[PDB]
Amino acid sequence: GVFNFETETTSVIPAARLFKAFILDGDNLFPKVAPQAISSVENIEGNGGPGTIKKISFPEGFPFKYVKDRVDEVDHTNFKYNYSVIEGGPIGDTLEKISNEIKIVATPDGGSILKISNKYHTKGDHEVKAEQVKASKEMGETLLRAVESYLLAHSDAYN
Ligand code: NA
Repeated sequence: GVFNFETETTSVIPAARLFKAFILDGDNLFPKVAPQAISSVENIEGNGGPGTIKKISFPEGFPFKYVKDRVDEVDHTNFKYNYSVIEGGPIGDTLEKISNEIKIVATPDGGSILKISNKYHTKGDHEVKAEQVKASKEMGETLLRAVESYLLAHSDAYN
């Protein structure tokens, strides 16, 4: 079955720039700006669009060793990005995939709002509980703030 979770968060970075950096250039940025969160990102196959598979490895001591994420859809006009966690980490005999949707919208003050949906597709009769969702939110927030700090400090990056 499916467990649906949603959250929103804010950024001080304008939407288009944040989408170009945080969403479209994570493979480069996350290990650079948040090395204590992400040890590496490997592109396994594909050229960036639907179907691209990346292997995201976590540092030693983290709960999970890695996940593989698959890009589902990329909307450059509306700053929407869909991807799924398809292997590793929590994926296995209790959990088939986690499908995610991110949308970034501009705010009049020159920042943005990120709207995030996470849909857990379980196998069998298993509950997706609060702690698991909190950890994913914490990871996302950490990555966002690290990219935000980098973009504030490197004004010529991603214009
Ligand atoms: Na704002």
